[PDB]
Amino acid sequence: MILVTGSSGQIGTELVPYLAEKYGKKNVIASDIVQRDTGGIKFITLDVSNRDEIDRAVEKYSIDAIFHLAGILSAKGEKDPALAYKVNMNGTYNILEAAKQHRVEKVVIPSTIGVFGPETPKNKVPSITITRPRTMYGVTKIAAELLGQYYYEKFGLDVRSLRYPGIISYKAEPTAGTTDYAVEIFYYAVKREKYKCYLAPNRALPMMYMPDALKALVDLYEADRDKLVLRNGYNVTAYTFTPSELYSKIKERIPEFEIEYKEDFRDKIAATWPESLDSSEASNEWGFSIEYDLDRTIDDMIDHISEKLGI
Amino acid sequence: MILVTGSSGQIGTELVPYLAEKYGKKNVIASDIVQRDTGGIKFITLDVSNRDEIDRAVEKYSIDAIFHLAGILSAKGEKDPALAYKVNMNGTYNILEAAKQHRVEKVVIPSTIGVFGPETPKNKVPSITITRPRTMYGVTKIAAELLGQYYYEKFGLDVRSLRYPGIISYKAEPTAGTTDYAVEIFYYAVKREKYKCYLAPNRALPMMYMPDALKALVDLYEADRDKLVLRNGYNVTAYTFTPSELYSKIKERIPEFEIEYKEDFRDKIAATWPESLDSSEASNEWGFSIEYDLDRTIDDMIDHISEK
Ligand SMILES: NC(=O)c1ccc[n+]([C@@H]2O[C@H](COP(=O)([O-])OP(=O)(O)OC[C@H]3O[C@@H](n4cnc5c(N)ncnc54)[C@H](O)[C@@H]3O)[C@@H](O)[C@H]2O)c1
Ligand SMILES: NC(=O)c1ccc[n+]([C@@H]2O[C@H](COP(=O)([O-])OP(=O)(O)OC[C@H]3O[C@@H](n4cnc5c(N)ncnc54)[C@H](O)[C@@H]3O)[C@@H](O)[C@H]2O)c1
Repeated sequence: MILVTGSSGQIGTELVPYLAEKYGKKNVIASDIVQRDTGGIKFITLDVSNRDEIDRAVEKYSIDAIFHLAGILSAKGEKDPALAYKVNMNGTYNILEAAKQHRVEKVVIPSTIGVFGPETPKNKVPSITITRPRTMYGVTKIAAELLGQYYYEKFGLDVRSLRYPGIISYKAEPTAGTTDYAVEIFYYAVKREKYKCYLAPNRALPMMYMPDALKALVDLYEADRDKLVLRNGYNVTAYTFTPSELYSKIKERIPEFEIEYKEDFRDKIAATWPESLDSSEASNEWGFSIEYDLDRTIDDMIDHISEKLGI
Repeated sequence: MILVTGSSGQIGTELVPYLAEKYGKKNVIASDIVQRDTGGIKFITLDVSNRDEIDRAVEKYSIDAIFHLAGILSAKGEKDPALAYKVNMNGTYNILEAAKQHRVEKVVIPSTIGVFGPETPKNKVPSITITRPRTMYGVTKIAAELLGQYYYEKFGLDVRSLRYPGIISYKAEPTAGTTDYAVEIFYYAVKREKYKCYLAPNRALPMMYMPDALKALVDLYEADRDKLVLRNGYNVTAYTFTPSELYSKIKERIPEFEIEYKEDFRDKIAATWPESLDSSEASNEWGFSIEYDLDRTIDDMIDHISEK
């Protein structure tokens, strides 16, 4: 039995049916504080900041694995750091301790490039590097990785984690992160409208398409234990680009659309992060691989967003 | 008005009178969940894990600065990680939130070499380095440094911190800490008794004497917030030695001294930390300096422990 927390978000909306198709709708339990249609898959209300709720869910459903997605992202976290701390820090601790106290075999946590800071090298950064995040989100996430590793080394609890770069998708709309523009821009492109970008035109960041993000999280989940040396904090990425570069590439398909740059607080967050990641450890230790390069995700996004908007 | 949490500990026992001496007795307030003699200075019971208590104290005593010493150390943290997380993680968060809410203009947190892990270079480690701690204590402490820097960059709360190595002292009794062997060994030596050390004979670690530890904490506290760039995570040390090295030096003064090694979980903790630290940043930014080398610390300890 697999429990997914924070399943109503950008990733969860697709991870739940992804897990269901692979292991059976019957073996997956979706959960969040906000319910959304999960197409037949069981959904339960679960606030991760409430230890009692986690215990009850794990007990009732004899949970064997937890994909812990629940959390307040980078941007939203800066608007309410107290909320981010409660949900991300105490919530992750609750999940780890609950898993340990019960018979949960594995816990998989999606960390982020948000664990990096100004001192972190900007190009092809490895997994073991300087981690001095400057956002509440980042502090709770590096803490989660360390707590995760500690629960394995101390209690033998199989906790694994990877660091996601910006995730691009079309099924569920991102709203609380810093890399959200990479999705928003497609809507404006397909409608031939002028997109107002909140990141600087040359703000380079690592990114990846949802299909690969889902595959990576599940591949890490299924990875052989004997090769998991790093175990927590695996850098994962597909490509790096700036807003002006993505605009230009989309332009190659849709010439009648434009962009303007009006940077806000999110650009300041992005400035503290690295431009590209080295994902060699993930590939060497559990076979991480990318199937969608930039061109392929751009064309796939245009196709699906165009159908969604009735274009 | 300066508030000190965890004032009854090894550091607090000495920092309080140190503060009263420099800033006046009526300007210091001691606090802890366990009371000890404060030689007149006001003392109040305060559980840092209870946010409401912190708020009342800061409000009632018009606290302007906080030296946050309360916490669970490395060894005890491994014996009870849940307690370490509760008082260290939640406690420090409570202090920061309370400081941010009210009118607190300065908060000083004593971090530790415990924030380092196996990947951290072993020699002359600079402050900006790999920090992947493997103890619950270490996890809570690197989080403390990060939350601190965050509150400063986000809310302007003047939070500063330095990373203490093992601290040697005679005032307070040792508490079986990972580096407390450096204190216990003196009790046994002065009695000419064979000491049973729990760290490996060649387990090198950075250390420093209490007088310098106190001076460093206050020098950091008195620094002009404009001069501080690193601000949090300042590596600080006086010297590096191994148990066999300290034993040898002590034996030069007390030749009948004997020692045997029975390593335990604390040696495994120590093995994950660096051997020596580069403290250039502390010296360049707020003038960090050492006045007690290893010899003076050894002779001074022997003198005091003999007296009791
Ligand atoms: N999307 C990305 O580009 C990206 C990148 C790196 C890391 N991540 C990580 O992936 C996870 C989810 O990402 P996402 O993009 O789907 O986020 P999202 O903002 O789309 O969804 C987050 C979900 O968390 C839920 N939630 C908030 N508080 C909760 C609580 N107390 N209990 C249970 N649920 C709660 C929300 O209701 C929401 O459905 C997070 O841990 C995030 O840090 C995402
Ligand atoms: N002593 C060292 O060598 C050393 C080295 C590096 C960092 N530090 C840091 O210095 C600080 C204190 O060190 P120490 O050696 O004096 O520790 P200590 O163990 O001697 O004292 C800690 C104090 O914390 C108190 N305490 C525990 N829970 C509390 C709570 N909920 N509310 C208030 N007080 C509580 C204890 O009762 C105790 O008096 C800690 O933050 C520690 O991590 C110490």
